[PDB]
Amino acid sequence: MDVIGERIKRIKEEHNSTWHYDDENPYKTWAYHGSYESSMINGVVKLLTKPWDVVPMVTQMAMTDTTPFGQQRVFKEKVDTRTPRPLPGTRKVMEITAEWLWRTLGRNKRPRLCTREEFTKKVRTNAASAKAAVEDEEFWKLVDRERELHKLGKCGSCVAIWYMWLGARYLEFEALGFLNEDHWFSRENSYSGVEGEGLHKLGYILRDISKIPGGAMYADDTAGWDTRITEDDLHNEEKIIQQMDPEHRQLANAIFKLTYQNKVVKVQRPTPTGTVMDIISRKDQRGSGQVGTYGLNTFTNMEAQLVRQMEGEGVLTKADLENPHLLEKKITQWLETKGVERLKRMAISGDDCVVKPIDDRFANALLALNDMGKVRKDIPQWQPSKGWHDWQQVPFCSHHFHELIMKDGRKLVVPCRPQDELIGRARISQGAGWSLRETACLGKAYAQMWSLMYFHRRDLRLASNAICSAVPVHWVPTSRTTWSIHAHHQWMTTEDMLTVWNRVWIEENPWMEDKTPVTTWENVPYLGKREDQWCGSLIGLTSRATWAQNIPTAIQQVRSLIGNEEFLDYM
Ligand SMILES: [Zn+2]
Ligand SMILES: [Zn+2]
Repeated sequence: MDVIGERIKRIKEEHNSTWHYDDENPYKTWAYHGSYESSMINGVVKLLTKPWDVVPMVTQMAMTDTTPFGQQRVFKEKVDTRTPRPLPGTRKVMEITAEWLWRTLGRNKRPRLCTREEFTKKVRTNAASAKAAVEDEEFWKLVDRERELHKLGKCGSCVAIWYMWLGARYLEFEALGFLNEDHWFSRENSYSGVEGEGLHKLGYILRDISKIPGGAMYADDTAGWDTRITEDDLHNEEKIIQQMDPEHRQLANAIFKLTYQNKVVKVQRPTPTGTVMDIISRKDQRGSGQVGTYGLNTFTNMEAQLVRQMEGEGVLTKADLENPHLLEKKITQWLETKGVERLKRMAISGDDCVVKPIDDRFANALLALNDMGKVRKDIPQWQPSKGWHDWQQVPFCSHHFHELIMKDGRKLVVPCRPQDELIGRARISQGAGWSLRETACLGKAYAQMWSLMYFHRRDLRLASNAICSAVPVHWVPTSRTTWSIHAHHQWMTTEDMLTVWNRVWIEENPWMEDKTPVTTWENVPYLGKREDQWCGSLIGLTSRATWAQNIPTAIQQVRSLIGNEEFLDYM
């Protein structure tokens, strides 16, 4: 590759004091040119969740393997592998579907550049430490310089000096940020997308899909989705440039060509001498850390599922996939007549998908899915997918969903996951060197999230009150509970939680017809005991009963360690 030398010659330039090329490199498809050369437990939450001191899943999450072994062997194992090129017929159909999809996605919207001001706003609020750069003119000078490089068809630093990484990310956000900021994959615009809907809506969306007449609901994982993105996928995602103004088109074509279709990655290797870092390149796959990775994964997944549905419906044959002169017409006619309707049968979030086809031939439509490189996880290539007849069974975005019948007769659809995962996560604190205060506040953060998202789990509501009772009323929850793009962080507030519960689940809930306020937590429903239990609850156990009865004691213990602040009783 010619158009790659600049970044190869730059890291060579600074790191010449240790530079060489190793003959013992574990890179068999990642082309190689050279190489050079801590997270505690939340004490508050733990104290109030004693019965979970034992639980294996809880213990497992309280273990972090990040530095010495856990990313040198993990982020390297099944990544340096190839994907066979899709057949020519497959390639044609994909190309038509991508053309049609971009056109559809852009029917009401025009692509535009995002701005320094927009990027500043987002960095300040924490979204999707780096502040120093953002209030620094020099940073924007470096940004401007690399932009002039991109404009000329060249790339310098898109791989303190932390300014280059962020710089790269901004330019990316500048050329492709519109996909998120202008909501291209919101349900209203994308039909299959759920971007910006929020976790508290995902269940309602699944239930609406369940009402569409058809076969079962399918939700196959892809084994390492990002590793499965082909050169062909990348070229189809690029078709979005056609809709851009000349000035935007340049900057975008730069991003795709230089950082998507021709990447330069830095990664460490355990060379038995010292801590070394390798520099490698590849024409395909996806790098997670990129702004707009989500947009393009949602896009390619949407396309992929449309192709599977097409095969399911008999539009695509093995013969069609092999045909280097496959005719466009039947795909075009399928897309133009049935395209949108088939998108309405789907919920897609990056590599997460749920699909409800018109019948169950879909279960066996595997030719194209396999040939496209999107091989399902933990299943023989050619075994039909398991479908679910109950939408409540369907996994999506680490959750499943339940319908609840409130005492007043109304219904809620609520997010849920095995309780140990919830408690295990709350019991962890990201990073060492925290005071009790910052620790108490992260707990409250989790506690209030549980009262808005998982209030229907008996144990988590009790733990929730316990935490809120032990932490001063006026202390503001800080630091996030999750990085999920589906989280709207309504729990990050000193506003009383039943007021917020009412805003989220009654007032602003478009699926709630009757707007009558809930005046007490006693009218906020639980999962049935039975379901609560199958989802991990400890209700019924005596250790849980003891903890419940003896919770006031531990609350007081936490209280006297915090000091003579203002407390409220939530039990
Ligand atoms: Zn660059
Ligand atoms: Zn559940």
